[PDB]
Amino acid sequence: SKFDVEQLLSELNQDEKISLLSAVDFWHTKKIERLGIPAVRVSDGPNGIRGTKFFDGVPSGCFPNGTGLASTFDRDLLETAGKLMAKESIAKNAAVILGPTTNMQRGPLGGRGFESFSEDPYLAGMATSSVVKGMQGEGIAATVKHFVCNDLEDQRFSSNSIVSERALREIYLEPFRLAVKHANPVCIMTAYNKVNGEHCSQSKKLLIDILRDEWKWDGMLMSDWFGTYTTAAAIKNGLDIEFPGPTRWRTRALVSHSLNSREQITTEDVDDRVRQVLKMIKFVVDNLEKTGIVENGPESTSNNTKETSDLLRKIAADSIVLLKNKNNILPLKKEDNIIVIGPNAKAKTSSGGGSASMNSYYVVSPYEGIVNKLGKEVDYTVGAYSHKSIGGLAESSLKPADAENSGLIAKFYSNPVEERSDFHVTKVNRSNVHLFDFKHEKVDYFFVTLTGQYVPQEDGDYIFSLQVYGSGLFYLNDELIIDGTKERTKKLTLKKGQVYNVRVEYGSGPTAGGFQAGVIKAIDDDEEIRNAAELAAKHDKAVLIIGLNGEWETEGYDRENMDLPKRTNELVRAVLKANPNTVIVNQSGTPVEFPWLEDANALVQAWYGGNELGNAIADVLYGDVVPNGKLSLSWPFKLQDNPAFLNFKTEFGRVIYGEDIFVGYRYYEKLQRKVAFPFGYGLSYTTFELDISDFKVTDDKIAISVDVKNTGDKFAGSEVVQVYFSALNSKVSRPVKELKGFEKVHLEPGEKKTVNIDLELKDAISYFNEELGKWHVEAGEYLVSVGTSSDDILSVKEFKVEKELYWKGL
Amino acid sequence: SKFDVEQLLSELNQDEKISLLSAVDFWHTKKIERLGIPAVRVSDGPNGIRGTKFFDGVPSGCFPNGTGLASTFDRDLLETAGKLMAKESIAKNAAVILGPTTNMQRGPLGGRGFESFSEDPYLAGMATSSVVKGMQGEGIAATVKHFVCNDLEDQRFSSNSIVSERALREIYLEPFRLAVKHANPVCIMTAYNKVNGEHCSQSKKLLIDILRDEWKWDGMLMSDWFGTYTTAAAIKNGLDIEFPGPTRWRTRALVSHSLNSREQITTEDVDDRVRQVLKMIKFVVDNLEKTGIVENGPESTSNNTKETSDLLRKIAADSIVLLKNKNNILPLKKEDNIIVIGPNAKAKTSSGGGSASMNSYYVVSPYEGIVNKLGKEVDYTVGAYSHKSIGGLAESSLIDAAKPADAENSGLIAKFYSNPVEEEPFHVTKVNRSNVHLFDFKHEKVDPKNPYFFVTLTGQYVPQEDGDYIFSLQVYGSGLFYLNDELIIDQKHNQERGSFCFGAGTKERTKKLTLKKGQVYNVRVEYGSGPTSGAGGFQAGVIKAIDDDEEIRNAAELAAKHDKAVLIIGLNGEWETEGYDRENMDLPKRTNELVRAVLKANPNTVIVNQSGTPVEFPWLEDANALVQAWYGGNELGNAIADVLYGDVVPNGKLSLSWPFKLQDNPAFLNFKTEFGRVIYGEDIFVGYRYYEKLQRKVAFPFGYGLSYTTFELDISDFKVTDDKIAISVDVKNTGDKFAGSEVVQVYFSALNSKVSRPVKELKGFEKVHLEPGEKKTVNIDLELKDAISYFNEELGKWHVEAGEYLVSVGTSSDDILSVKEFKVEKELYWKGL
Repeated sequence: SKFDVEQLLSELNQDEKISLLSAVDFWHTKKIERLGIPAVRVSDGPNGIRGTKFFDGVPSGCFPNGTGLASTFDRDLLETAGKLMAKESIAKNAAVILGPTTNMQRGPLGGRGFESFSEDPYLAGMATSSVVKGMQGEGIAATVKHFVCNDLEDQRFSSNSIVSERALREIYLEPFRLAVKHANPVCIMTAYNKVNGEHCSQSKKLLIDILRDEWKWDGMLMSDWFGTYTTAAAIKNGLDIEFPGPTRWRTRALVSHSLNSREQITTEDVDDRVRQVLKMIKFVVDNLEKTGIVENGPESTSNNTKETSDLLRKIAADSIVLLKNKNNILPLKKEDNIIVIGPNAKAKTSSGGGSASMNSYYVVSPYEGIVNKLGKEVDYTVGAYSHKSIGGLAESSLKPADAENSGLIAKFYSNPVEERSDFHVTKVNRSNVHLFDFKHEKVDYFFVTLTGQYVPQEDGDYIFSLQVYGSGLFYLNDELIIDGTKERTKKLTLKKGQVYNVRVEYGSGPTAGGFQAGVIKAIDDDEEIRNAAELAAKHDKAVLIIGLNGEWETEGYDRENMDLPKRTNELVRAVLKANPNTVIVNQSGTPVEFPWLEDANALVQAWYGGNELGNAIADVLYGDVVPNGKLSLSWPFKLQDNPAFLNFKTEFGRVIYGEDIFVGYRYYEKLQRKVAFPFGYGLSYTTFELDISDFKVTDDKIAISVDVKNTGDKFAGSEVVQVYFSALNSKVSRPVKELKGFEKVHLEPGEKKTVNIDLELKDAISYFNEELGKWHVEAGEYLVSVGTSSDDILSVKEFKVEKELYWKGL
Repeated sequence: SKFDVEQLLSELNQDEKISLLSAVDFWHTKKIERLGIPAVRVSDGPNGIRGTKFFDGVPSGCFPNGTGLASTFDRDLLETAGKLMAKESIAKNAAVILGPTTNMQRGPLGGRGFESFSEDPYLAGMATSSVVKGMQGEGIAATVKHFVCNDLEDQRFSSNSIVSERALREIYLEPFRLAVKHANPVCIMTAYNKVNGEHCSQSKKLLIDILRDEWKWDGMLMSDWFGTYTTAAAIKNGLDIEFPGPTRWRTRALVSHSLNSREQITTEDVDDRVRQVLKMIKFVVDNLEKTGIVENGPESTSNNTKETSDLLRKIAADSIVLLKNKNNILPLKKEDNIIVIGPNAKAKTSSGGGSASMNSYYVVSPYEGIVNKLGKEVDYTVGAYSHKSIGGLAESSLIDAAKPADAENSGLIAKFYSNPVEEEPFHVTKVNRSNVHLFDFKHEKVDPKNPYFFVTLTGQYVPQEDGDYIFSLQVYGSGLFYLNDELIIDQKHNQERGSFCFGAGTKERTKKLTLKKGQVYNVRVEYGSGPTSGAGGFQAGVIKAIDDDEEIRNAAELAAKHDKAVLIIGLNGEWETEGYDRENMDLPKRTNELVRAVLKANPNTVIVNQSGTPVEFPWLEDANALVQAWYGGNELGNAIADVLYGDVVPNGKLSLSWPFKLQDNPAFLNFKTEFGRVIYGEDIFVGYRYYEKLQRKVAFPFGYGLSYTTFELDISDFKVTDDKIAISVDVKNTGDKFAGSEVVQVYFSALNSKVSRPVKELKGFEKVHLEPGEKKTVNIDLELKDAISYFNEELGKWHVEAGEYLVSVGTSSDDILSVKEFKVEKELYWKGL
């Protein structure tokens, strides 16, 4: 190693020390050439590596979203995914990934519920631990986020999560505990919200008492972006580095003046934070030979290979959960006469919105995956629209027809169209132009002239669209058609083949920024539903693709309800009536109500599948991948059944975690409230059976062997063995049972394997004793329940525990 | 009138509100043109108005220093001083003055002890209050400072004044209480320091619970400069405006992010601070017709007039305190044969150092004063030097030693560059004063957040004597001193920290050279500002080396050959300055040896001492005539003449105890910031309250001063109502030659209190002018609660205790001439004003 933390700490002067406590820009820590300390690049996010730009982003591999990844219940595969994320990161020259995410879906409506793993803390913690192992094994630093209780988006910079120490310990801190214990993440990012009255990013209890004194974790803490709220407290209380730069709270003047005036912090506080930042740079520098990361290096698409594609396709396929399949409707045969219908059928809903999304090398739509599978054109009808806003203009705009004449051209200007006599130019491929992290020499106010030609493909009405932050004007054929803002629309009649001129005059956010101009073919909503029904009736099978998208589920706001959008439900009822052998494929990051569920004979949950989403869906539907995912989340019938129904809004600045330890399936089992599909549920195209085949308990370990067998005679497949524990005679209220182990096993038809699950008792059966402030292994009788979902328990074993244990730590 | 606080507060958007919460620059608040809110200019200081810059500043009227002003014991005159200060402030187009200063000399060694009024809170309060009424009666806003307990300089940004509530109330808050009650200052400035663990500038206790809730004062609080230490707690806890700009703690991002994240503050807190700023603005706006202040106006010398000069001379003459006068050495007569001797005789020591200082119209030295008096040359010898550092170079140099010692050719030329010497200068100035003070230096090419620049200082120096000269260099930043393009002084390599620049810059470095009379020498100083390593500054000096033993000999022998020696000694604005405290109470260098030898040679010597706070006079027993002149401003030397010659009959009384020795003082062991703190161990026993309680004799007691006449007084009426005390005092000038003023001092004592009290406390005073044989009756009226209360720290209230009380009337704290007793039947507890 050429990197010595303590030596450096002893050589840095005070100004240099202060300069290490904030990032330079959105993505980079501070270079100190004098001492051989490089700038380190970080990059979002948990489902693929975006790089240093949103607008004009270098393309990258988008992975399935977190709740889909967790539904694999496959540690090895999750490790493989983190290794591939590392390779994706190296290709962007980012030494640290801002992921994975592991907040908790205590209710279903969280705007970032798609982005984390699981309502279960053991599944969330092992998924986290597995991704981090895979990232860090390649020499790339993980950042587990957001610590802690950032479990909804509403007013997140100020929201006070008010939560008991028992629920804080057992549910919210637990996946971080597990990640730390098993994977040692190099970084953790603090949340935006408060916990019990105190912003996480200056909470000594969280940042120091727990992470440092109790858990002995020696990583680096960074703020979420702008999630610092004081100068001195955050430094005293354990926040190692403020992002993004340029610093707001930690200028040289603010910090040294606090030091020199004996206001709250000491030079020792500052050194403690600089020391953690140096340990993080030490990991990066020690790994440079292995990763090849170039300081301030170029960003490329070099990881866009067949190997990456096939692995993304596998990870997406195994994420998929088969929820219903009556009458052997699935698998489809390639000779089936089918029509594909639905608002998501030709959509590319690769991810949810915001920080975790990106510019992909490509996304295969579900329709394209089915055309690719069948090797021919497939009958289609859209059925219904379900977009939140109109986009699609850049994606369908331009003589030549080239894939390089494709889109719009953006020409940036110093002054307005209203006053220019007669600096940056960019080929725009997506209608949502997101200028937040945009930078140029001639900018801090700037203006944009967005141009191209649009050619309608059908005769009739088209609805043109524009949204801005916060100035623009939309021109078609040099006539003004449309004057953060609401969506404003103009409907106009056009003609197939005819070329129109699109011109958007935009002014920057002070007039950061952003805008979207879109267009869509208008339809008759009633007629298109009748048409899909009529068509579905005339085919053997229909495949109906529905769901939400990255505008309904997005960082920045929570969902208002659990409904499917617009006329989706009406569409589905009409199609099911016209053809009962319709398979429904749903894309969403979190649950949606299916009111017609009783009539749906085949139903597949695909999540948001990333670049290969549509091929993975085709793989499952045709049986080339046998469905093998299980729900990482409870799927209640109705929003009102959920434990957080009444407290999932920031009100008077707070959110009371009223259900306490009873989150997700812990709530439903305790109430005996029936759900549409429970935690851990998923079907296959084959049948399995299992039995505990050996069992052994000591004073400190539990060892379980489980034989699993594929009893079908046609498909090979994987089953997920899930191991739950129950206290049968505790003095303390607990959930009916708790997931503490799982193993995934692949089995040829007729094949049998034995899997082994070994755990310390303290891992299996502790609850957090709030009054004593300690975890407790309580003497008494316990049950281990082994099954293939939280309900489908197939084999059980009773055992006694005589030796008590109180513990803290890992 | 058309300026409506609540209307404007309703119309400002959030960004404009935040912009009002800090100053734009060192001296102005935020213009909000669309609402007709102008930039208000504020200026230092408590003893005259500096204007907008230290370096190259516009000349001004310097008054005598606070301790001098308080020594007049004259409310009318002090109120008249405030009016003249306002007129001065109008000439600089400053609508707000940053003064009076009224921290407390709990010990003698405070760097800014000169700057405040008195160790007695009654005198400190009544002086403050008089000066504020003077200023505000002319429509110029006062800023009483520094609230509170900024009573030494050492580590003042972090210093924790640890003080009981009773002492805090009776001594340190008290002059503020009295100022608010009688004068209603428009503003108050918060101190740099902490009080019982909390920075004054974010102390809810001080800034809200006491200022607002209990006293109901409604002015505006401003921080001392850079003395804000948080974003949200300072806003929540009552600090209305942060100075200087550009804002550190209160950018739109820090404030709006705090608000939007529900960190500490709400919009209501921000509105409460903005409201108070608006009220200060409204005072300035509603007085613009009367004052004629012009927004961002020019700064003039238009008040440099005879009327101003006469007033300053009078104010200075009445501050002087006659301390000893045996054998009628004084008044001096025109036909006395005299020599003037001493380090301060030709000195211009008009003020103490720091933010109270300024560039003067002129200063009349004591020597010049005695010369103006007689209308003829006066014999003189220096006797000894007592400078702390060597300046005097810009003052005695020329730009081109070929052309005459012109206005335009006298001094040095300073060129300012963006890069070091090793391009056209962005700024060029003619320097007259050796101390180049860059703290508020302003320029388009200078980043206020990182004042990075270089100075090339040049000119020519011609010595008027053969011999050794001692050149000198002092910096904050970096500098090289070349003489004839050869390096003579290095202040670039291995700097040591010393006294220069409020104790932040370098120890003085020097160079002894032998020079030839009339020979022309090229002075070149190359200087790098602070960030080169605020802007800071530097001083290049030169002085004539003298043989110390020899000069003492020469002074002694000369004194023997005259009827009378006039020996002028003391300290100056470098020994006594903002930024650091004095190390000891000693007169500097060889002063005391000079004095001893001069007194032995001619016991008919009058010693005149210039200091802001006490010095040990170890030869005292042998000094038969002794005058305390303080620092007397522009007219200091004409005022000293006036008093020496009996054109003004000495009428000052000491505003401070003057103990024999440093170790006698209450704060001997706790006048330093140690582990960030200062424990106020003497509690309420400060100044004369201490010496009297210990029965410890001092060289001169609080309230003491002599006249060239004698006086006698009687209490001729004394009445107590349930509510008020009425005292009449007959004062007679019982001499036959000189008219003069006597200062009647009224003290009270609680005789059987349950609580330890001081032996007695000053609660009233009147100054009365009497022709020989004349008699007058002065009337003193006062409310009981403000005369005999103590603060009951356990109950958290002031307490008029039942029992017997004594009133003492005299002409000093140690010269009581008449007493009366009264009984209080019923106790009262009270809070507020």
